[PDB]
Amino acid sequence: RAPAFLSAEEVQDHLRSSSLLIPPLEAALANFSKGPDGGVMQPVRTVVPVAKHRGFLGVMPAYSAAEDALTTKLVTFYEVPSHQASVLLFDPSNGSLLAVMDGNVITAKRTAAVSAIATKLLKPPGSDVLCILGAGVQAYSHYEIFTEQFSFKEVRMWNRTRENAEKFASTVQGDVRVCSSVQEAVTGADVIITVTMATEPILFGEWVKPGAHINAVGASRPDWRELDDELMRQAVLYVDSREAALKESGDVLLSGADIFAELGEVISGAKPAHCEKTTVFKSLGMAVEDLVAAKLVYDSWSS
Amino acid sequence: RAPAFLSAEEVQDHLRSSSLLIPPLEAALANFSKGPDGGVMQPVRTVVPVAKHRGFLGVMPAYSAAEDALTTKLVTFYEPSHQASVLLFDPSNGSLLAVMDGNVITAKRTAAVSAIATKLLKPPGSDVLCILGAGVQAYSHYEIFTEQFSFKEVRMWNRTRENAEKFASTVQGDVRVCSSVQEAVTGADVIITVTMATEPILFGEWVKPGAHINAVGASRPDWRELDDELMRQAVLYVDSREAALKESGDVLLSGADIFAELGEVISGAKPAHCEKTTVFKSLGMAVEDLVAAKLVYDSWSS
Ligand SMILES: NC(=O)C1=CN([C@@H]2O[C@H](COP(=O)(O)OP(=O)(O)OC[C@H]3O[C@@H](n4cnc5c(N)ncnc54)[C@H](OP(=O)(O)O)[C@@H]3O)[C@@H](O)[C@H]2O)C=CC1
Ligand SMILES: NC(=O)C1=CN([C@@H]2O[C@H](COP(=O)(O)OP(=O)(O)OC[C@H]3O[C@@H](n4cnc5c(N)ncnc54)[C@H](OP(=O)(O)O)[C@@H]3O)[C@@H](O)[C@H]2O)C=CC1
Repeated sequence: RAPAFLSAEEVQDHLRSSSLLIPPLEAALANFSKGPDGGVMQPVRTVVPVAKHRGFLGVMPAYSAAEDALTTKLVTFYEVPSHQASVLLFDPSNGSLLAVMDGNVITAKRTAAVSAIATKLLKPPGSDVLCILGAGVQAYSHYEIFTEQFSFKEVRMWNRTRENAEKFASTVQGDVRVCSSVQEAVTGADVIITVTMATEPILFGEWVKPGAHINAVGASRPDWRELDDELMRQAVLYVDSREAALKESGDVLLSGADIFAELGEVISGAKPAHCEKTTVFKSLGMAVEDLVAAKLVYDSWSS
Repeated sequence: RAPAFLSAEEVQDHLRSSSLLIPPLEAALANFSKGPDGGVMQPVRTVVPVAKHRGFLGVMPAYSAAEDALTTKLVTFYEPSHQASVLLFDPSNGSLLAVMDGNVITAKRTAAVSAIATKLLKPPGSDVLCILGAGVQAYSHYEIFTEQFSFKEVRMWNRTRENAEKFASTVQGDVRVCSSVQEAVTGADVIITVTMATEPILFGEWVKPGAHINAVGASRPDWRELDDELMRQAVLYVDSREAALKESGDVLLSGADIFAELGEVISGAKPAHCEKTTVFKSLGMAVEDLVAAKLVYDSWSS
C-alpha cells in the first residue's frame, strides 16, 4: 500500500481555521518543554546548505507520544514561493509511510498560530497597536490570525519594497497603514511581528515602546539577524526551543543574550509571562508543531 | 506540482546493472572523503528513538555539488525490519520531484559499496566467501559478489538455520550452510556480516590472516559485531570517520584506530593493504542513497 499524497488544496480543506490549531499546539509546546515527562522526542533541526544555489534544506523529524504520531517535515528555503515544504507521516507502531502532504499551508498556519499563543501571553496591558515587518507568506498568515484572535485599533506594516506592502494592504480585509520606515511602523506599537528574510538587523530597541512584545520569526540561521543588541539584550527573551536557539538563532548567538524561558514552560505555568516588561519571543520552528498539524489533517482526511 | 512516486519494482527496474551503479558510487565516495572542498554536504545521520514502540527513525539528508543533487533518506527500523523512502528535490528551487521506495536502493548501494571495498581490499587468492546473516542485505550482497567476483566456495551462517537454508535454495549457486560462526569464517577470505547482533559474534582468533571483512551490521553506538582483538589488529577502513565515532559500537568500544576512509583509498590518498587483515566498517551514508536516487530519476525521466 503506497502512501497517500495530499495536495495543498486537499490539506487546507482538512486543516480548516488557523486558530483551531491553537489548543493542540499549546499542548505540543508544553509537552516539548516538559522534556522527559513530555513524551516528545525532537532533536535540533538538521540543515544542509546548498551554496551553489544559495539555499538550504531543513529536515525536522519528531515523535510525540501524546498524539502517538511520527513525522518529518522537509523544508527548502532560498535567499515558486521562497519556502517549499512537505510533511511525511509514519505509522509509529510499524513504521510504514502513510502520507506525503504539501507542507506549505501547514508551515504558514502553524507558525502564525504559535506567534499568537506567545502574543496572547506576553502582549502588554493596552495592546492597541500591531506592527508587521515583512509582506510575504508568513505576514499574510500572521495577519489573518492576529486580527482574528486579537482586537487591535491599528495595524501598521513596513516591507523592504513598499509596493508589496501596499499590495498586501489592499489585498487583506481591514485597514493597514503602510509606513516607509521600520522606525515609523513600530513607534507606539504594542505588538511587533518580524517576518522577513533579512540577515542584518532591521529592528532596533531604541524605537521600541517600553513593554512591547516582539514576535521574531525570521533569521533562522546562525549568522542572520533581525534585531540589534540593545533589544535582544534588554528584553525578556522567550524561545520555542533552547537547544535550537543556541545552535541556529543569530539573534541569540551574536547578541549574547540570556534565554529567560521556553514558551512551553510558560504555557504549563513553570515559568512566568512578564507581560509588563519588554518581551521578545524568538521563534525558529519545531518539528513537533508540524507533527500536530499533519496529524490533524490525515486524521480528518481518513474520516 | 504533485511529486512522482516510484514503486519498489519501479526502482528495481531502473537499477538492473551494477555496471552502472558502482562508478558514480566510487566518485561520490572520493569527493565525500575530501571534505567540504569535495562538494558533498552530509551531516552525520540523525536518529529518532521511539522506545515507545521499540523502533527508530533514521534521517539522512545530503547535497552533492558535483552532480547537483539534493536528497533525503528516511529509514525506519523496528522490532520488514527496515522501511525506507528516498526523497529527491530540485536543487535550484527546492521542489520535491520524487518520492521513491528506498528499501531496494538501500539494499543495492550497501551491497555495491561493500563490493567496492572488497575489490580493493580482498586478499590474493580469495576463494572462500562467508556471509553471516540471511536477510535483505545477505541477498543483495550475494547477487553482486557472485557477479563481480569468482569464489569457489560460498558459505553462510544464520542465527536461525531455517532462514539460511531458504537462502541457500533460493539463490542460484551452491551455498554451504554452517551451524556456527566459527565453522563459517574458518578459512574464509572475504567475510560479510549483516546481522542484527548487538554483542560480538565474529572473533579475530578465527580469522585467516589477510582476510577482508565487510562489517555492515551494527550501526548503533552500543551494538557491535566484532571483538576487541579483530578491531585492533586489522587495518580499519570506514565510510565516514564522523559517523563511525558517533554510531559505530565496534569502533568506539574497541578504541581501534581508523586507518582511512574508503574514499581516501579510491582517490589515492591512502593505500589498500590487501595483504594485511582488513576491516571495512560500513555505516551507510546519505550520499550513497543520493547517487542511486539520481541514477533512478535520470533513467525514469528519460
Ligand atoms: N519561525 C518559524 O517557525 C518559521 C520562520 N520563517 C521565516 O520567516 C521569514 C518569512 O517567511 P516567508 O514569508 O515564507 O518568506 P517570503 O519570501 O514569502 O517573504 C519574504 C519577506 O521578507 C522580506 N525580505 C527578504 N529579504 C529581505 C531583506 N534582505 N531585508 C528585508 N526584508 C527582506 C521580503 O520583502 P521583499 O518584498 O522586499 O521581497 C518579504 O517581505 C523567513 O525568513 C523564514 O525563514 C517561516 C517559516 C516558519
Ligand atoms: N551499513 C549500511 O549501509 C546499512 C546497514 N544495515 C544493517 O544491516 C543489518 C542487516 O540488515 P537487513 O538484512 O536489512 O536486516 P534483516 O531484517 O533483513 O535481516 C536480519 C538478519 O540479522 C539476523 N539477526 C537478528 N538478530 C540476530 C542476532 N541477535 N544475532 C545474529 N543475527 C541476528 C537475522 O537472522 P534471523 O533469520 O534469525 O532473523 C537475519 O539474518 C542490520 O543490522 C541493518 O541495520 C542495513 C542498511 C544499510
